[PDB]
Amino acid sequence: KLVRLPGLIDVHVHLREPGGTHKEDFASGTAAALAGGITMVCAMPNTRPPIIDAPALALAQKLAEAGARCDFALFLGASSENAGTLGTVAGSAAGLALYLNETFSELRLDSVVQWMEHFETWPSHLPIVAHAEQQTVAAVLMVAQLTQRSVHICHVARKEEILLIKAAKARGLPVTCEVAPHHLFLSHDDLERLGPGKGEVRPELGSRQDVEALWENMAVIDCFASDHAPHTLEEKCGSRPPPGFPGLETMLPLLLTAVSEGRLSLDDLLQRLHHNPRRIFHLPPQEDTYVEVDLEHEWTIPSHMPFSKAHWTPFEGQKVKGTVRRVVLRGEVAYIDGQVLVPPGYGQDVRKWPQGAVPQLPP
Ligand SMILES: [Zn+2]
Repeated sequence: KLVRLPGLIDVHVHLREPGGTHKEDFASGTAAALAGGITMVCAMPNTRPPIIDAPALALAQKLAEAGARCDFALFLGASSENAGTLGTVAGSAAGLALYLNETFSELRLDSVVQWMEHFETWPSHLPIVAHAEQQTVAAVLMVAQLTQRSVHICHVARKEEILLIKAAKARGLPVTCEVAPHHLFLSHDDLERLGPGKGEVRPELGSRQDVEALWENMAVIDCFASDHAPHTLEEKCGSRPPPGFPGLETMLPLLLTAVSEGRLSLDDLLQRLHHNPRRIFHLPPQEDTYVEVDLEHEWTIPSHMPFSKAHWTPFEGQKVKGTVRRVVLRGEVAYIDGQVLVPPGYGQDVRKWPQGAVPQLPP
């Protein structure tokens, strides 16, 4: 017998629209997400143009309302210039994202006092996520303490990063975090097959000592998220290859593979993949939704996946067992074998529903 899960939530996806549409658009990557069992996504702002002001937010909102097959929320991105400007639109976004590593020209921040400015100005009741690596995690965690608010750490990938987040929680601090599936299943010993051109993720894949620390500290991980960062194989193979892994399709397969192996339970999965995203980001229920998946179908991961324009994947040749069966969204039927049945534009900004409104008390 098969099993029906809730509509699952992926809170870190790069969707390339606008300004990278040959890599993926909303329609392409919302489709990749349903063929992987995700019904709500959170879009990062490092598009071109970057989503760093109300006009670019409104532009992304209109492009996404007409192209998203599942539901979605959009991230504002913190810049050197926009601290204190975003108060009008802060509630429409998934939250504010801080790019504290790998300096995009227009998402770069010059100093920690600039990080302070955002933690002050952004309304202390809406989410804040952080692209922080290594000691930067300690640094952003400090600005959170000073400004007496929560912070969400992105793409945790190192033994010291996760250990640092565990000590921050056991001391009671309001910090949450996420782990990407490449850092959970691949390592340095998978880098001879993937080479250097397509082995590009930030943060880089680490050691099996790193991967084992993530699995041993599963109770610190709040959420899984893909870091679905799709490029073409022509781009990753060349001179300046952008880091980032296409993974909205690959994700729920491997996480389901592990559950059969004991590695973690199933309420272990839905807590990281549905309940906590709803919790942390004040996201709402998607009434009359669910995902049927099989739990014995043994397969191998292909050379690429059906729907994502990426047209490759570094999980090529991993034997999994678990497959997306059906996906159905708000009274209608979205995914059934090899094809998707909801059209570009069926999805909606969850922040424009009222139960997606983030609770706030007037102080
Ligand atoms: Zn990312």
